[PDB]
Amino acid sequence: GGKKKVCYYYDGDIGNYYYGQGHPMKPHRIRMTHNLLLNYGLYRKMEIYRPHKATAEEMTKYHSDEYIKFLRSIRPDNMSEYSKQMQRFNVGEDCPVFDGLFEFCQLSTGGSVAGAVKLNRQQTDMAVNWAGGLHHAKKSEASGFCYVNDIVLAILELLKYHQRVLYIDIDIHHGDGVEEAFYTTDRVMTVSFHKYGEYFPGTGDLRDIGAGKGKYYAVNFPMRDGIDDESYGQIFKPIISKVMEMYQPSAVVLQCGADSLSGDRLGCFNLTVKGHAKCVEVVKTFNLPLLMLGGGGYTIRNVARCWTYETAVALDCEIPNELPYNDYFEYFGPDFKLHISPSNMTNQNTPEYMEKIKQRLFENLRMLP
Ligand SMILES: [NH3+][C@H](CCc1ccccc1)C(=O)N1CCCC1
Ligand SMILES: [Ca+2]
Ligand code: NA
Ligand SMILES: [Zn+2]
Repeated sequence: GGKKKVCYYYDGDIGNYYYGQGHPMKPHRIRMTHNLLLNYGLYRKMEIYRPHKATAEEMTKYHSDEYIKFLRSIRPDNMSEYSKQMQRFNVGEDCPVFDGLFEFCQLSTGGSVAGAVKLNRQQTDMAVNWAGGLHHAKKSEASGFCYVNDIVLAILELLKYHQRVLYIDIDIHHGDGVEEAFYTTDRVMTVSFHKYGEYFPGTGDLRDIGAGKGKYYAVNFPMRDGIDDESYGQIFKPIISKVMEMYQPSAVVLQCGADSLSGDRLGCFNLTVKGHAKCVEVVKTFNLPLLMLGGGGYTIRNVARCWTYETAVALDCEIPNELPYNDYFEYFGPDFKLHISPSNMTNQNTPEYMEKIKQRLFENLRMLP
């Protein structure tokens, strides 16, 4: 038990990176989050750090030299000279070239790796990097609005001092890049809950369980549209409890993508902020070194609410439902409250479906040593 020491990573410049006209990914949401939680007074209870800019050396602990050289070189003014490389590395459409792209990667990654170092040094219990969580980036390829996989880099940092690391992903999308990086090792178990079926990235079937020494160390919980707080709560705690019991990790990384909330512009789930944050509460109870990361999230008022509340949860600090005045106060109308209501959308995940998938995953977890 007990309240935990929390270190939080933020760079004020993050909100100025712009993916381009009409692109749904808005780094500004991280600044909105920051401003809201400062206005609730949460800075009084945690240490706030500005991350360093991760170097090419740091990024090539996972990514290829050629891919990182390309990301460090490509700019809107020289794009026409790089048309071949852009296609090779899947940059230029979903993952656009924007001003300051590499610096955005460096700040996103720096927070996650800095948090992992702090955890390794036993100087904090929890580290938070809401600018992180870019779970789709691959060794030599951008994907899913992600360029550099800060998560994989942070886990590699943790593996210097931790024999077994658990990765949990509650973003609505499958954490495919993290899963791929660790698919053939038992030193990282990856557990993703996600919408599955005619949905990005197309991976994360129940039957994808890892390979080689990593067989049984990837866990995928495929879901349908409309999952609600009750349905999610009923499987998350039992799955994570069984994973904790069987895998016995010494550190945890939790990707908290807010695109699994009700009303998300790109998502199709029906979780409230309380339902999402219940996941952070469950993981926190195991009293392991914990790195909490961001992720997707497209209805930006709800992203700010979600990550503010989850910061409060990390701190065991009760905050009022009445939102404090802040620099983005108009974004939180018409109610100006912290918590959200679910919609009346149909939950396609029947209780029987949820129990059945849970039972199939428990069968796989029985195969751990
Ligand atoms: N979870 C992913 C986005 C990952 C991400 C990218 C950049 C910064 C932070 C998090 C998502 O929502 N996507 C929508 C379709 C393509 C991927
Ligand atoms: Ca997920
Ligand atoms: Na693995
Ligand atoms: Zn997502």
